[PDB]
Amino acid sequence: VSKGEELFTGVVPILVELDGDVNGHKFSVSGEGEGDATYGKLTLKLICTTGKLPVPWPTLVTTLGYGLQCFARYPDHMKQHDFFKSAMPEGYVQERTIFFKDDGNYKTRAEVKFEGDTLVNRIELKGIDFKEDGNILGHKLEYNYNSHNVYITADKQKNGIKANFKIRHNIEDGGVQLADHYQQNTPIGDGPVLLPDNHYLSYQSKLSKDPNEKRDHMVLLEFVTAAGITTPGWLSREQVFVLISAASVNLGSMMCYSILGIGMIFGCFALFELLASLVFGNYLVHIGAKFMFVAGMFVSGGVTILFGVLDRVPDGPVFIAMCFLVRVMDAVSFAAAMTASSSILAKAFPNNVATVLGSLETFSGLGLILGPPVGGFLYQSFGYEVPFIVLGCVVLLMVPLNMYILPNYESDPGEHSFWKLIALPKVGLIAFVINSLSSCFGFLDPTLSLFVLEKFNLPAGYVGLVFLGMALSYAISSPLFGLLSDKRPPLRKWLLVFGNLITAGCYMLLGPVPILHIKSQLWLLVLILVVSGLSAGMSIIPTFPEILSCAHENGFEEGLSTLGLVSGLFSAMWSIGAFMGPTLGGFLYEKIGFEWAAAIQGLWALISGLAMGLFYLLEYSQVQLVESGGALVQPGGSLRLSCAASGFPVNRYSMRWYRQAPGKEREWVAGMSSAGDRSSYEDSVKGRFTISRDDARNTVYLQMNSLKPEDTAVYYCNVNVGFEYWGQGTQVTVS
Repeated sequence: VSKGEELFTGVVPILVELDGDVNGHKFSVSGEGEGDATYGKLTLKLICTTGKLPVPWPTLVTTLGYGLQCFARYPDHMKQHDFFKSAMPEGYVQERTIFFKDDGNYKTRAEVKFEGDTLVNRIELKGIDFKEDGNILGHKLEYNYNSHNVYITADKQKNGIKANFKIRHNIEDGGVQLADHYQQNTPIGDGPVLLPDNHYLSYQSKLSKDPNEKRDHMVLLEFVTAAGITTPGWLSREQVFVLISAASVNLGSMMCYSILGIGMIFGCFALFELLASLVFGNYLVHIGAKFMFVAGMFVSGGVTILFGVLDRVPDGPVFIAMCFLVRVMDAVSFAAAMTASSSILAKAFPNNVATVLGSLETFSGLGLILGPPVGGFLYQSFGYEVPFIVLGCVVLLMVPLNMYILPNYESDPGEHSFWKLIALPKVGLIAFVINSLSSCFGFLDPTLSLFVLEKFNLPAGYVGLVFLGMALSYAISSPLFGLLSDKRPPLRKWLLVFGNLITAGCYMLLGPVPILHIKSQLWLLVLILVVSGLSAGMSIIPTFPEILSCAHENGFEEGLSTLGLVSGLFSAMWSIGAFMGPTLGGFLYEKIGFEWAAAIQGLWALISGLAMGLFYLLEYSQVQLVESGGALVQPGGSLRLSCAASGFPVNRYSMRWYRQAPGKEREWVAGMSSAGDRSSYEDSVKGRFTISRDDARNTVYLQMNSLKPEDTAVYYCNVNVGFEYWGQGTQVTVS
């Protein structure tokens, strides 16, 4: 890792210029765009100035957009195999030979270098031996480009790298055109360059037309990732430092909450907890996540030190000015700590999101089980003021160690507001889920001790024990359901919608309803409490990656600002639930007992769960393609394969059928256009294969007869609606 990565953290403007001729016809292209190399996202607007440009727009893309190799996202183990960022304080030179099957070739020479802040790619193009009625010069290619893999090897004699890749251009009749790209990259200066090992880059592209351009134009969007080299399988110092910091803050805050665990005060706590969470999660990058984290721990230590001074303060005008201020600073410190820790922990682990928060809640359960014992151990020994000041000493002394260990993540300020994120329906229904669960919990806290002591004559140690058992069940069930949420994202939603329903079931049999006619017994109470903790811990974990993936789907820019907004919403809905729960729960208690109030809370949970079920069975549209028809037949047989696809109209889009023999690569076999009048096949499948469509069933059929034993292969189904979606594949063996 040289200095050249330093320029590429952030958004870079891009100027691209092309001066080319194809068979004597000349064209010139100028373009401007922006690019990000931390995530690897590229956006270019390209305009032709000469006139009607002869060659199609996709076949220029790899000349124009792929030349910005230096905005690739290299993961953490790959950074010692980076060449494009290594030789770019000064630039590089890219030569490329592009062979078209049954046609001519492109020869391109490009120079990529910084001018000031901007990045300039100056490209020269030459084309040889194109048919005037062919695929390229006949404008037969489709405005559609798909995903590919670029293979890079080193070349130590020229101090540069070589690259090979192969590209399929979709043709409107149904065919594909295979372009073989051979690429040579050479640094300009004689500085220290970083020679890499063998690795491949995945390229996902999307072409668009701007709605308000009258000249020739193209909008090119690109996602680039790097892979190929195996991993040790463990964590770098960034992730381990974030884990130690999160464990320390959770253990310290649960010590502070546990060892020391009016109406206007209780209102103002949650009231302004909501407001502080909103303002602090909205303006995350303006203050700083590191500064918010250390300031939150410092202010929480100040609260737990100055908490203990209230016994020395007489009641009067000084008492209200101290207690109001301590309550307000407790609320702001909790909001800041929770928001900053969630943002940093989500940023450090981008893929393993739910698992690490589940492990953090396990550390919270450990805090809960080891708070009151050492609290009583110090209380019986020294008194009531010494444990407070020694815990304040621990929380203050963790801060100077925390300053060096936490990393700095600096990002650009956000542009989308909070009203952009809150104005979605799935966000609102998941918010109602969180609000109902937090209200369940707020009602369940104060009433249970009175109810158990009133019906079964049992002291407060037992209700403390069942609260501890509920939170211990939540601490066990949180990491497992977080792990299952991460490994299978499509089962996230049914891990949520069912779970609240199970919670509703626990609020039916918590107090045995007189409609139900079940005899009261306290083992039923403790069993329903453990099952309720399990269902609540199962529900509370998948809400964070679901809202994060929804915001990433609906155009929120990747960075700390999106995580800050999701964390702020999460804490906001927790605060609204914890405010609305105890108030109406106590009111319905003093009206009509605990027994019907538990049923009312279960009814809110039931309504929220059925709303989730109705929404998730009335919105689902994902483009997946299922394949069927694998069998075995002696040579001479016949067979019919089926590709069933949702999420798009099949009659409006083209369809293709591909074939991978074991040991060989993928080859095109069949293609069907949109109008359904034309089809195209390969030479070895011509006349003995048919492609067909039943658009009422949304199914694409391929019939084969006279099967030679050269067709033993896995068959794939190909559609592209902006990104290509590959099928599942069927194995056909002809022995």
